[PDB]
Amino acid sequence: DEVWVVGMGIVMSLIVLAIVFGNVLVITAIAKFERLQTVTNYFITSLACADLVMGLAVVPFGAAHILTKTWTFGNFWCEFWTSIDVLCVTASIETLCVIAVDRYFAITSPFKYQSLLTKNKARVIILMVWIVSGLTSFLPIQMHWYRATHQEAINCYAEETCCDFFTNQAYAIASSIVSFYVPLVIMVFVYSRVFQEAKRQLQKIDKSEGEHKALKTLGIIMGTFTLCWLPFFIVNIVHVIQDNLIRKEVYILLNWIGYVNSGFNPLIYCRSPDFRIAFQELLC
Ligand SMILES: CN[C@@H]1CCc2c(ccc(O)c2O)[C@H]1O
Repeated sequence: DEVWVVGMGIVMSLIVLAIVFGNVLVITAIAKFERLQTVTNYFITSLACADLVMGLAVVPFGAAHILTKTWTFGNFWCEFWTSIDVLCVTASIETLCVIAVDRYFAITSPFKYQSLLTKNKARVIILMVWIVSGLTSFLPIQMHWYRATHQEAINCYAEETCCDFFTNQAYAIASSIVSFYVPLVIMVFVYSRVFQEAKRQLQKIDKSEGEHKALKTLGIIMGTFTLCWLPFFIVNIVHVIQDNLIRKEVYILLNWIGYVNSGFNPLIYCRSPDFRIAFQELLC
């Protein structure tokens, strides 16, 4: 019906607009002002770059493919799109992992933070993260190593309209392990100790002078990442392990839920008063 196609297009355009506007302002504010060029603001720059690439490339063409129902572009041009999707998702999650580790290294070892993070080490860390993300998205896909053998997969591969995702078991497990689960475990172990230290400091202060803030901040941090990406990475292995228990539509919906996370990062991370002033003088 014409109601559905017009109605969904508005949402799929608002998502792109929100992502682009949110992720361009942070980059502009960091670049144009010498106050915010901190060693810990480069990771946010990399995260914003990944989110911007997602907004410019991943979302609009997927929306057009869904609305039109046929991939009018060539067969070559959409393997590039799939590789871009995987690369951007991996580089976005691993950047959050790196930010968490950097935050951990500053509280438990206050006397060594300035002498163990340096502007030279940040570049190396970012380059390693992006390289690791790049050797799990372009190399294994454009070499045609992930393709399945079942009849539907080949019958759809041999058509210039088909670009639906059919993946092998080993790739489906390895990609998920590299992208999500190891960063999830690392982030959990990192963020438990920060809460423990906050509790210790509060208890130490209370005795001498005589915590909703810690729970609220950690909830905002870890209830938007464990709720947006976890449901997808549980079915990403399930639909491969056991026959066809998972429908294609549920897979697609849980995938598009994960793209929305790219539009929330500036709100979660760029809330400091310095960022507020920087945004205020950029506009208005
Ligand atoms: C086209 N959508 C892709 C399909 C599979 C996949 C995604 C993201 C990270 C991964 O590690 C994946 O294996 C999704 O963004």
